[PDB]
Amino acid sequence: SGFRKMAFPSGKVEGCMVQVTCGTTTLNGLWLDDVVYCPRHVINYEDLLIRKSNHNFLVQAGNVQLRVIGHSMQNCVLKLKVDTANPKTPKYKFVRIQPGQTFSVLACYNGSPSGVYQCAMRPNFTIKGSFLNGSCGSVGFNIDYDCVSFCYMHHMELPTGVHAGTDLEGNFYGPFVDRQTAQAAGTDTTITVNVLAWLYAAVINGDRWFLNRFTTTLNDFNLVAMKYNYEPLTQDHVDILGPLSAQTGIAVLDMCASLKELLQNGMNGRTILGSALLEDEFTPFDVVRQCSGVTF
Amino acid sequence: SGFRKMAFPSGKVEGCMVQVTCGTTTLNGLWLDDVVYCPRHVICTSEDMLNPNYEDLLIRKSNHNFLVQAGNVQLRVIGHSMQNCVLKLKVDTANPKTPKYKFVRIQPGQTFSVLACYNGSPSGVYQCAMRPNFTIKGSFLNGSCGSVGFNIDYDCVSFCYMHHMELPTGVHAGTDLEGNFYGPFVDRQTAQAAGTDTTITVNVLAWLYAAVINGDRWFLNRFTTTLNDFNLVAMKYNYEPLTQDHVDILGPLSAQTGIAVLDMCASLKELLQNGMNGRTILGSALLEDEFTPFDVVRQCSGVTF
Ligand SMILES: O=C(CN1Cc2ccc(Cl)cc2[C@H](C(=O)Nc2cncc3ccccc23)C1)NC1CC1
Ligand SMILES: [Cl-]
Repeated sequence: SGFRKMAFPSGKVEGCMVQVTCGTTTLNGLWLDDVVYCPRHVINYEDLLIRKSNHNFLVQAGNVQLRVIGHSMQNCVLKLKVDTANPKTPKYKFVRIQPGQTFSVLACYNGSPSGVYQCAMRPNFTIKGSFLNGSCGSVGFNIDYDCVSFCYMHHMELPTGVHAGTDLEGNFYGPFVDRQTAQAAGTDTTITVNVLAWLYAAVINGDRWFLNRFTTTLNDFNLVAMKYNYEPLTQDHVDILGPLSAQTGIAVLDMCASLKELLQNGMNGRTILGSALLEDEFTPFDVVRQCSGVTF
Repeated sequence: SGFRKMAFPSGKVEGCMVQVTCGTTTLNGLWLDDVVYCPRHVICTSEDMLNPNYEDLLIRKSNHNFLVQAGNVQLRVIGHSMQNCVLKLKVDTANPKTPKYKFVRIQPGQTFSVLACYNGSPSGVYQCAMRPNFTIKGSFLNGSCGSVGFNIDYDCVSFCYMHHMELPTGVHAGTDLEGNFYGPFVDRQTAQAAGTDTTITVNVLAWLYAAVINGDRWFLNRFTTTLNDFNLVAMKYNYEPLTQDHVDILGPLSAQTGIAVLDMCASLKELLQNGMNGRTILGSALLEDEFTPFDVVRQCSGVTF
């Protein structure tokens, strides 16, 4: 029993965190094999980079100084070729995630991991994270068996306190650029498929007060959801919720009729899984993994 | 900016997780140096759980009855002893990944990270607090027994909890690493229930100071309160009594924001009376109590917004 926001074990990622210093700027880097990946703002980026030599970049892995032997740029990410391969390099892939997908964040300062937390890529491409100055280069990841899938690298904080960053190939999530300008996060929406998954997790944990005898159509549900700034629910979302629907005996459009009633009437002093708000940072797969016991 | 429930990086603890099998039971163990620590109920059948005599069950076992697995490698048990509700298995190999560590017993209200495991394999990490009723609201399934709670302040791992059982309400009970249970619980399948839980007042206050640090003051008022009057109101909402120690502990956060502890206590009184009226505090519609004054100072900036 119990339902917590759970992050993946961070150990395989801790063994890759390094400190990168270029002049007066100090941020975090990801050391995989003989390459260190970090935000390019550590340094017209081609004009700034052409003026630098390998020794201008100071890379620290624990107490050991790594020697930079080459450097190149890929989108908004700087790739520093080092003389030593990381002996703690795990099996890994670079993956780009979609909004609504969740991931673990290992928050670092001066190449030292300080905390781990779980979060989701919002529909507006921002992440509601917890980062202070020096956190740049902290990474987001998922684990599938023994393989680490790197999906995010922190670049900046927006004026509303939310965060923006890139995939590990330097491509930003959202319409953001890596520089000081007037940029704001778009209006956010609720990840509907995630709220439904969390309602199924509540039923699995013995919370059924919100269930009713009604069912609805996908069209009618989307007309109501659009009015409460909820993401449209697609047929793919309904298919993805199939296993949870079969496990609890509550059809997806049966659970949508419960969500519609919670949206129009509220919770009325009651909570779901200890929460007074409808939770959207647990995907269908997270619910199945936390209520099954998948290990790494 | 931002305020998340943050767990400590789990790597130092992952390198200590092993699988312990005794007969038909399989649970998790903590391998530190040449000793593997695990719940003593690993020597029990489901039948034994009603009235188990652990001394009688243990005297009938030999070293080769305990199977310990560290990854793909089988560890050989060379000794065994019981310390309260934990079984200590002496192994022939010291753990090369043993970090710097201490065994610490925590008090209710204290927080810690939990590395949830099954078959000696870590599957997830989360942050939680020791409730005033000595239970933990965790997320554990069958096979999680032996999963551990810890803090990693500086480079040292402080082990404070080992999971032993789930109570009928879905909450969890366990011991410190010396086998002493937190709360009036026994590793016996007995009619035992968690006492009425209360809100950790000093933690809610700390979290209200964290909201003021991150720029939110809508909940503040012009009133103050005596400590006694605050506790008379707090007891009516099932909040833990706030002691003079709690007020002293909140000293640095009070000095950083310019809001006296008893003035923040007055805001808490008013929040309990009125609710949030459609507003949230740090993205929450409920008053949060699983962040200590020490966690707030650790996570939040030193400069107030
Ligand atoms: O199904 C049982 C059998 N349990 C009896 C029992 C009695 C005393 C002691 Cl110390 C341990 C135990 C085990 C125990 O409580 N294990 C577990 C731990 N953590 C989370 C769980 C989640 C689901 C199932 C078992 C869990 C086995 N009871 C549980 C109340 C559902
Ligand atoms: Cl303590």
